[PDB]
Amino acid sequence: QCVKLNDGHFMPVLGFGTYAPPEVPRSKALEVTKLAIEAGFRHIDSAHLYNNEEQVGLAIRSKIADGSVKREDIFYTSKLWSTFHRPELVRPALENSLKKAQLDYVDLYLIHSPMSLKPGIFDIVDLCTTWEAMEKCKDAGLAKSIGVSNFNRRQLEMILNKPGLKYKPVCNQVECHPYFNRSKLLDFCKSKDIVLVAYSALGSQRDKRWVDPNSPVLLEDPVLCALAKKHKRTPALIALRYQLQRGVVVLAKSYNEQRIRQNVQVFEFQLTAEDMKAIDGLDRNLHYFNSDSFASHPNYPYSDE
Ligand SMILES: NC(=O)c1ccc[n+]([C@@H]2O[C@H](COP(=O)([O-])OP(=O)(O)OC[C@H]3O[C@@H](n4cnc5c(N)ncnc54)[C@H](OP(=O)(O)O)[C@@H]3O)[C@@H](O)[C@H]2O)c1
Ligand SMILES: O=C(O)[C@@H]1CCCN(S(=O)(=O)c2ccc3ccccc3c2)C1
Repeated sequence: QCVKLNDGHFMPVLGFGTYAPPEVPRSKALEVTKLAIEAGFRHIDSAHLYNNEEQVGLAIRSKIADGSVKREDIFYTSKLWSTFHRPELVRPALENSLKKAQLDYVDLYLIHSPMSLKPGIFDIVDLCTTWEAMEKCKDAGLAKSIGVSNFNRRQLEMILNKPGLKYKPVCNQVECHPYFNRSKLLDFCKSKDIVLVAYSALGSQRDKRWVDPNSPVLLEDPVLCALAKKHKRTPALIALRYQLQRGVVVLAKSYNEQRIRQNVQVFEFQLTAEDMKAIDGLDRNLHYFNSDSFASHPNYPYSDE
């Protein structure tokens, strides 16, 4: 189960999310990534931010070297950090991510966020010049596909309307779940053959640096719980399955053996139209990442409602 991107490459519709907070040792990323691939995840999501590209690359290479998968059955993503928006900085950051991971190429490179930062407080950078630079990475074969993350609709339109555009973004990876379902943005992405990829699809890690602990816990929601009991699955599985039936590619982070295996069960059952409607009724503009440290950035994405 893959979707065709708008540049003719294929992305598997379920991905493994690799971020863990700095309190978790680096070494854990190697082990869970292996477990992920072993349970059947073929889409692995990382970034320069995560400080785990070496372990995620090792895990991938190890599962190739033990014969379980070829390179080409793995879809590996990484992301350009926000200090590296000036265009001359883009290929070197990708080359850097490739060497940490000890791979020849990434299946996908994303701009991690539109909120540019001084290299190395906010920066002002024409993100069309960043994008041109992402295109040259694809033309060089350093990334199979290129995309954006944390763009709102108007920020997407800016790239799509660029003079001399060579490659549209293949996807926009944004926060997306039953409390913040992004359906207007999803409709716009669909009208342009851009894949929406959902992060914090299970309600996020609730890290105190960015998430108010008073916020409702997505996986305690009573409608997801009732649906879980109706289907004899789990609330995580319902949140995951909702995204696939809306045409959304979904990430799922877990560092626990049993949850990793449970999550691939999303392929084994269906929700009804009435189920999908009950879930669409939970939407309440709740973006779990909600911090003073970005909220007044000039290109804050949630300034467009
Ligand atoms: N582009 C961006 O700016 C951005 C932002 C956020 C995240 N991401 C990407 O998205 C990935 C996923 O999002 P996320 O990190 O926010 O976490 P998430 O996918 O919402 O997961 C939330 C928590 O759910 C738990 N979980 C997973 N499966 C479960 C299950 N079956 N039952 C109950 N708990 C379960 C995990 O805890 P356990 O580990 O204990 O199982 C995890 O800490 C990230 O790791 C990263 O790759 C990108
Ligand atoms: O990609 C991930 O998993 C990271 C998790 C923790 C930090 N973030 S991040 O790039 O600093 C970040 C922080 C705050 C944000 C607020 C609104 C939207 C995106 C954000 C990304 C991404």
